[PDB]
Amino acid sequence: KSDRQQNQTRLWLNILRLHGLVFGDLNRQLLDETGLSLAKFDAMAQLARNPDGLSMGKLSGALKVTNGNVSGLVNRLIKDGMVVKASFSAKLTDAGLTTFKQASEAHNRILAELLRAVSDQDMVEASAALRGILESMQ
Amino acid sequence: KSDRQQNQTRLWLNILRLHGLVFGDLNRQLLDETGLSLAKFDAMAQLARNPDGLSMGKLSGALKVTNGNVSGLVNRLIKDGMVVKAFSAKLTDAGLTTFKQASEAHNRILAELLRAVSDQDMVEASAALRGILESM
Repeated sequence: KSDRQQNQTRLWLNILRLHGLVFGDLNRQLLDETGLSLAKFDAMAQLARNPDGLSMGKLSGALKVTNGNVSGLVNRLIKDGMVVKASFSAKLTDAGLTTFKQASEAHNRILAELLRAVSDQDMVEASAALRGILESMQ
Repeated sequence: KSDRQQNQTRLWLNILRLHGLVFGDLNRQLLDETGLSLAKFDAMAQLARNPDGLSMGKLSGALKVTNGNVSGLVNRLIKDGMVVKAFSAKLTDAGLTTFKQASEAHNRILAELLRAVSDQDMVEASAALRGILESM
């Protein structure tokens, strides 16, 4: 293995470690506090940003967590009374938007708590490097 | 709102985004070349490291791919003949031959996804990510 292959192995394993450590706890705590999944919270965030409504494809395209069988994810949200159901454009119910703001508060508190020992410098440097990686992947 | 809160959001969205960009394609391609998914490959890696096997709790705690179902995963690997019940699981001779071929494929496919990415960006991300992980 070259420096480069070793660099790549290491990087991806690190992303997977941080991703897993944050996701499992964020998800389990968001559920306990709010009864919302991270996958659910994620979908609602795209819709709260877009109050004119989003189609299944554009919603799917905007998700930060991959899938949820997107329509099956939307189906759970409709049954929960978060997304309106009277091709489909998805909008938060009035109560979905109230829940979203409370859940948004909870989400950022939980994340802050998970990262509470993490230094600003490490976060700024990880982020500037990951943005560089992303940019060059186009 | 605060600077620190923005940096945490920015970091987490970046992690999600790079994981999303890599995961789909690496999984899809690894499947077509080897018959293995990332989740399967990841479990076999932990087992590769521990030749006598691992309990379900230890395996679960060692998986780097976020799992909702370690028994179901192990069970699929047992139907494949990759893993045997040693409850606790063990890599087979076939599982170890497959895992070795499958690493080459995995590494080459990851290399292709990351083909435009500079060594410097990778070195600095990984150093910062280790800092973060140790802190936690």
